[PDB]
This record gives sequence, structure tokens and C-alpha cells, in this order.
Amino acid sequence: SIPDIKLSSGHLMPSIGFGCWKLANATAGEQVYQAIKAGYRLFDGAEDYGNEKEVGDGVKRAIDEGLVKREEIFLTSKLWNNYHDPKNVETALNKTLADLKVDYVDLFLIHFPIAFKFVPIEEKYPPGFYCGDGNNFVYEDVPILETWKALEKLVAAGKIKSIGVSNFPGALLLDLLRGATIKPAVLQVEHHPYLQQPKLIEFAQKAGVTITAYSTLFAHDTIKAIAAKYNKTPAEVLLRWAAQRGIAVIPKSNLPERLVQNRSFNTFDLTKEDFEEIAKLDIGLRFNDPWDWDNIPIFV
Amino acid sequence: PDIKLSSGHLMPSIGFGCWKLANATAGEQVYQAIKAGYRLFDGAEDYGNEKEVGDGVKRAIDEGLVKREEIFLTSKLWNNYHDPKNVETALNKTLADLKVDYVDLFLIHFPIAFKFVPIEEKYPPGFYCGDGNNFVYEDVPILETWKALEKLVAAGKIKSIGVSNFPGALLLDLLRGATIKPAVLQVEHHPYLQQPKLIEFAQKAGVTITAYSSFLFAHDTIKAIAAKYNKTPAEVLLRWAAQRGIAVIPKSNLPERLVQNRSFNTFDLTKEDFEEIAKLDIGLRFNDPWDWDNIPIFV
Repeated sequence: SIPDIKLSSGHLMPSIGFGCWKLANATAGEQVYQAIKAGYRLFDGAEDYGNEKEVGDGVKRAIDEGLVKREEIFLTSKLWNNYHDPKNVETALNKTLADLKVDYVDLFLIHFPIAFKFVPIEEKYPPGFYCGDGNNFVYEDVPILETWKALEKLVAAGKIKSIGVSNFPGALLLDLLRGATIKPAVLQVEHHPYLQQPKLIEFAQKAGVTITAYSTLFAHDTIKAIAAKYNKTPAEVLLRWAAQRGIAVIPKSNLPERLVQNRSFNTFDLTKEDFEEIAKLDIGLRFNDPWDWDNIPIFV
Repeated sequence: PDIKLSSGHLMPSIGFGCWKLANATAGEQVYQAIKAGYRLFDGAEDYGNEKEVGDGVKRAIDEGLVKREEIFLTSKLWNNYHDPKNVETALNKTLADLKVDYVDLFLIHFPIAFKFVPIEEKYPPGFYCGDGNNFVYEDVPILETWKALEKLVAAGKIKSIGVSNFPGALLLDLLRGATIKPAVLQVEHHPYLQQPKLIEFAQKAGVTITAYSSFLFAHDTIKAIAAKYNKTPAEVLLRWAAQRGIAVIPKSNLPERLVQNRSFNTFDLTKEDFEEIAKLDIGLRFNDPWDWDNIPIFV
């Protein structure tokens, strides 16, 4: 029921995954386990989410019980900002693998094109905005390609199956494509009716990169109207709006009951007119902006 | 008023733009510009008149009006020349046309790498990439092109280096790997495309901004402020940039307004004048590579 997208690495990736972002440590295990029972196969996690250990727990139970084999599960994790220096990339990956309790992750993304000063795992984990000096932000002069080459080496070592990037604007993705031997397979970005960035999506897809979207639009008349038109929920329309254009999604909800719903929404088609209508909602509203952290010019 | 670049070299805050300077009148106009007080000339390989600009400079120098070291010459490395091995080739062509041993500033014109085209085949190449009307690109990361530039600065062929049309994330990444930090960021800048966050970032990172608006004089806001201080709307636009520490290239310097475009710092804009002009920023970009071949520089 869940369509797969074949990445440039040659590996298949579920077009619909279960977001681990903000999953409470106390229940993350259960929630992941149940998600797997509800049929979810891809789990979008990250070092910064601070719950990879618990996510590994859920996966391990499912596997120990025989519900799935490791090779039927797609694990995505992301390299946090403090670990961009080549000598630390593997340190962060090992922490992720040991928490997840697996020998390799299916997808490892550069979480942000931002290099915070390295912070030892035992000093603070996940470090978040901490850069080893009170509340001050401290950076490292580590170009993106240096971090990328480190990741390419980890793919060769068999610890990561596919690599990609998150929150990369077009000019940066373009330059990376110029120096990468293993092309970034995925571009994960904030994506929704108020931040459509149609030119970025188009350029990435034509370059072979697969797009994954993360993140009231439920009350908006355009969405409500189109939902009513197909007798679908507004959430269903938003997910199909992306799915239909070949974009993988990580449903923002997934409240126990909504599990099965949020993964079987591909039962209708939006038309050209529908797409043009939704396109008018694009106001360039970006909720996840590093400019707000420390005036980091990623999106300016 | 000169601006001291991060490289230590002084750069005039008001330059003479060579963009679209017709070949038949470039030499003469550059010359008259020098007699009118201009010392900086913003040129580029893509402009296709570097040889004539050189003519104007030589004349003025031979007439003892100015000496080479009093003239600040800017040029830009076009897109088909990013491959490290072709960088000095292009710079040499620039130096020969300008008839000088070095350029004061050499900028990466665009963060775009076209397939190399021999200078004898087509110069300037423009959008031609050696395959009819097709655009063809090379896998040359910005930093590789940059290191090549750094070599030429050590060789003494370039005084200062910088970049043109680089969005924030790209300049930031270049700053991470650069040994010689880009001294200048030249971007499209005017009341409709203010990009205050970019400007603020570059300025705080010590990079000097140079504004061009090549691609308002009748605007209610500009007219009022202008009519208020009894200046031309142009003197107002130039002052608006200059007072915020931004270098500018007057876009016309019509023989009549030649002197006028280099002597507009006779009044100050107020906090309110800035607030009124700030209201015009609608993110309208006129020089966009997305229109050439869907190049994602600003997306």
C-alpha cells in the first residue's frame, strides 16, 4: 500500500514514514513498535531528537518478535551540527548506531548546513545549540564537502546505505553536486502550502535528488474545499498534494488512531486546477529558520 | 571616501560602471570619467569592452592625469572559466585587454560553472557552452575556483578577490574554506530587493558590499525624500546605499550627471527616511539565473 521511491543510491525508500521528532522518551519505544504493527516501515529520526535509543528499542522488539527483519525497516538519522568536522562525523554516527542498535542506517542526512563547534558526547548529548561555551554559539570552519567526503567514506565502510542533506537551499545543493562522488540521494526540507519553494523542488528532482517533506492549513478554505470535493480530510489532501508530485512525507500527526489513516491517503487524484489553487497559498512562510537562532544566513 | 577591504587595500566607495558601456565609446567615456574624478572602474570579461576600458585608462595615464596605482580596476571571472586550470587563462586575457599587470579586484561573477570554451573560439562566451544553444556545466566546486584565485593573488596578478551574486549559505560555506576571505560581495541591490539579512550577515562577517541595480526615480517615496532634500532621486538612491556602508556603481553617469553621481554625500538620510524606503522591499529580483536555464542560485 505504501509506494516506494528508488533513490539514486539504488536503494528503495518508503514514500511515507513515521516521524520520531518530538517523540517522548518514555513512550517512543511503544509508539515505534505499534507504528511497525500499523504497517509503518520508514522511521525518520535524528541525533538532535534525543530519543534514538528508544526508537531502537521499538525496532528491536518488532524484530525480536519476528514482525519484520532489519532489511524491511528503513532507518533515517541525521548528523547534528556539532559533528561536521570529519574526525567527529564517525563519532556521531557510532553514537546513532549504538542507540538504534543496528550495524548501519539506511539514510544519514547532514541535518543543517551549519557547523557548530564540536562537543564531546559525554559532555552533553544531544548538545542542541550548546557549543561548549555557556549559551554562546561557536562555529567551526568546516566546508560542507569536507563533511560529505567523510560520509562517503562511511558508506564505503558499510555503515550507511544512502546519504543526503536537510535544509539545503538551491545554490548550496548545486555546489555539493559538483564535488560529490556519491550524489546526495535525498533533500529533506520544510515543505507545506505556505512554503512551497516550487523552483527548489523542480531543480532537485531533475538532478535525481529525492525530496522528503517535513511539517492553520486545516481551516483554510482552499484546502477545506478541495477536501470536501473528494470527500477526504484536509490532512489527506495535504499528504496527497506532496505524494502525487513524487515527494516522500513524514506525517505531522500519527496519533495512535490516525496511524493507518496517515499512510493510506493515496486513494484520489488532485487536478491541475487543484494544484494551481493550492499554489496560491505559497507565501514563503518558513517556521524552521536558523536566522532566528543566531542570524545564521542559511535562507537569505 | 575609500573603504578599507579585509585585504588591507583601499577601494573607492563610488565607482564607474562598465556594464553595457558600448565598445565604440567605452575608451572615451572611461577617460572623461577619470577627468571627472572617478578612480574605480567596475568591469567584467562578460561585458566585452575590457580592451576599450584599457584604452581609456592608458590615455589618462599617458597624459599624466593619473598613475596606475591611483586607479582601481575591477574585473570578473566569467562562468566558463571556473575550472582551476582555466582561471589564470581568463585572468591573463583580462590583463592583456586592460593593458595592466594586475587587477585590483577580481570577482567570481556567478556561482555557476559553464563548460570551458577556448578564448579563440568565442570571447566573451556569454551563454555559449560549446554546444549550440545548450547549456553545459562542469563539476567545479566554488572552493576549487577560489583556491585558484588565491594562488593568483600570491602571484601578484590580483590585489583583492571577492564574489558576485552569492546567496547567504554559499558565502557562509565559502568563508569556512577560504584562506583569503572574500573581501567583496557584489549583489543586485535597490529599494525593491533590499535583502537586509544578507547585507547584515556579510557586513558583520567583514565582507564589503558593492551594489548594482543595472536591471524608482518616479516613486512617490523616493521623489518625496528627494524633493525633500532637493536632490535627484538618483542622488537619494546612491546616498541610501552609501550611508549604510555599501559601495555603489552609478548606473548611467550621463556626461551631464557624471560629476553629480560622485558627489551626493552632501546630506544625510534620517531614521524615518530609512523606514520609508524600507517599506518598498518586495523581493523583486531582475538578474536571476533561474531565467537562463533554471539555475537554482536564488531558490
